[PDB]
Amino acid sequence: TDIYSKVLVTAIYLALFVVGTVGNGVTLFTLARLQSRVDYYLGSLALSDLLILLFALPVDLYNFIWVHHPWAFGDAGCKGYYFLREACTYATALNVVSLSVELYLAICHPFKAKTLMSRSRTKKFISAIWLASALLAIPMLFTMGLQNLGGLVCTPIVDTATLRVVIQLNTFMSFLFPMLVASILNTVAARRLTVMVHQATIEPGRVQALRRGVLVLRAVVIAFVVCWLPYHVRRLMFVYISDEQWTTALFDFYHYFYMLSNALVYVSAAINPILYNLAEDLVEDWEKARKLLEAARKGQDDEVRILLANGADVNTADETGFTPLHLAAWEGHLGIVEVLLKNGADVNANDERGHTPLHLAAYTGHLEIVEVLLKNGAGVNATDVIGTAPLHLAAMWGHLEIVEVLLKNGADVNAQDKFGKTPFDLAIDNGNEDIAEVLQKAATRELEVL
Ligand SMILES: COc1cccc(OC)c1-c1cc(C(=O)N[C@@H](CC(C)C)C(=O)O)nn1-c1ccnc2cc(Cl)ccc12
Repeated sequence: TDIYSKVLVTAIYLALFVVGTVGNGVTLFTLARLQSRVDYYLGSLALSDLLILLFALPVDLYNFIWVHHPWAFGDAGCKGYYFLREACTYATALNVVSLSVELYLAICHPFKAKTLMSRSRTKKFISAIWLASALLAIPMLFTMGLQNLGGLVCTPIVDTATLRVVIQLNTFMSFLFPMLVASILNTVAARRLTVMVHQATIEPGRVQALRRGVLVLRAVVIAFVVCWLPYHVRRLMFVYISDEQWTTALFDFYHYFYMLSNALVYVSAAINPILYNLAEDLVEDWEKARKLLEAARKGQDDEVRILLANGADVNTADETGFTPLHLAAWEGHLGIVEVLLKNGADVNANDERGHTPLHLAAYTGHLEIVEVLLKNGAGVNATDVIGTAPLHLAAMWGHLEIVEVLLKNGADVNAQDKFGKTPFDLAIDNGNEDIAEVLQKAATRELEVL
């Protein structure tokens, strides 16, 4: 009797329909063309959420919101509707949990993630989820059916006791237990993730990727719970409210509660593509980073420029804490080092061992890179865990030209390490007598000031 309510809902239903159908459609079309196991889950969700908007929404809108009396889809359409709706609630829920499980494993079992996780395994698993959802939905073919009360309505055809149990079961199996598992695992994953963040002078890329996964998956569960709790609460209310005590106050309440509860289920399907965006955006950033470290190590000068331009993180590191700049200098790719520092690479970055790019540049003995790094404000007197300054390494491996370069930029010749050895001492040890003379005079000059 409140027509505005129905009209307002129609607008929102159509809005969620037209966009949500197109959104999930495009997501499936896009995916059709290592971590391609993510895509399978996002494809699984897209499919489940598409089917709800395409088949469930329009039937719901027509024969539950507007036209109450005559059921326009017959006995098959009645049974099918409730089957395909329940199948898709299960699939979506089970997929969302599988997602939080895969993240949890990736975080809390890195060793297992490498071995256990495989494309073939995921394909077989997703097939089981859909099949599990389909089997658990069969009861809806027998529990729901047409009744005449012209007066043809898609109402339960079993006794309330039976109906209360099948739905009570579905609510546990396709929400409560799923969300329980998910929420817990995500919290355990969040607790475990903060351990690995505490290890940080490294800043690993894989950690940063997982860090984001937790944030995305936190949103997915909070989003799923708020969207699906009202729906499940209403269906539980309906089974226990099946007595003919329907006061006009209860009618009014349920009328709006039905509209709102179902609208949020369609919202949950219409936001599904946003998750795809958040996932692909996260995975692409992770992929760009790996490629940047690979290209920097490899020396693919052309690739580096591309990656940086598209938005690859210049200050990424591997498990050990080596940034692309670190590797570029180590492999002696002057052209790359110049590009990285141009795009804003951290000149004073350290690995686990405490080695700045300048350490590795001195070790190898690439004069041109050293001069570049120092121009960009490198730490001349930067020491590692052993206590080795770059001059120590330059002197030890006999790079007299680098030794002169460093001292020019204000290198401390008097610096010592854990073994107490100065660069001059390391030159004498290694037998770089020519370099030692340069350091010998350097120390004597400083004494003259005092
Ligand atoms: C058009 O719907 C009916 C027509 C005649 C009799 C009816 O109830 C016996 C129903 C019916 C069914 C439902 C309902 O919520 N059904 C559940 C069934 C499940 C518990 C299995 C669902 O689809 O989630 N709700 N529901 C409704 C009853 C009364 N007012 C309603 C107002 C609206 Cl806007 C929607 C459904 C209503």
